[PDB]
Amino acid sequence: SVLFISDLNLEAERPDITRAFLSFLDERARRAEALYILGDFFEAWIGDDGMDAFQRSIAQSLRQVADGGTRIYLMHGNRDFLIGKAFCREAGCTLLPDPSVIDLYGEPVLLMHGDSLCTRDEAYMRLRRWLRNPLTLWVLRHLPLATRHKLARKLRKESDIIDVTPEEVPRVMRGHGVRTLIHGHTHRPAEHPLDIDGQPARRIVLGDWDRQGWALEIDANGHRQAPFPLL
Ligand SMILES: [Mn+2]
Repeated sequence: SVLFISDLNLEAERPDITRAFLSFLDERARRAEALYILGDFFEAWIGDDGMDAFQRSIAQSLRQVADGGTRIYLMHGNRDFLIGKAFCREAGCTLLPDPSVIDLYGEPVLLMHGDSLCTRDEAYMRLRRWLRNPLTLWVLRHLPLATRHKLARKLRKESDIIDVTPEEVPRVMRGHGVRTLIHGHTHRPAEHPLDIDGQPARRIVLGDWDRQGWALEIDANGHRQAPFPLL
């Protein structure tokens, strides 16, 4: 089977989420064929060169699972879009761009964090366009680490989750040639049927781990998303 998770927002001061995640790795990810993490895995990320003990311990826990043979794919979210190849190398995972189309038991399936669909938040979209400009990424990777912390504090202060724009879903799905989309970000776990030019399709939204854990599990026969307690 394959597992999909997102929006864990891992951080040292949330040891309940961490414990839930490491137990999920031991009891479920180890036995799966693949694990996909669709963004906002960490609550924030200043860059791989800023990793602390907590973040390194998470990489080491992923690496145990990858060494066991489970394929781990990590996609950026908006909170942790600076995660780099050095982190992924420690963790044994593959960085997946947003968007990516994967083959899922023979079906092409679109994966995204989801915030790119939330086009009605105009302010959010302006910030996102600045943050992902290649020139901004160039300058950020040339900023000293202490200055990146100063910027992160500034952005945190100068700033509830606006949901996806309905018409964007069929537009992007048709553009990638898929009838199944999986994303996170909106904190509204659900499966949405829809139409694409008269044809049925489906959008699956992953749950966030603030109050309970979540996982979507898929195999050739079916799929299910269900929560589980943090404690
Ligand atoms: Mn997000």
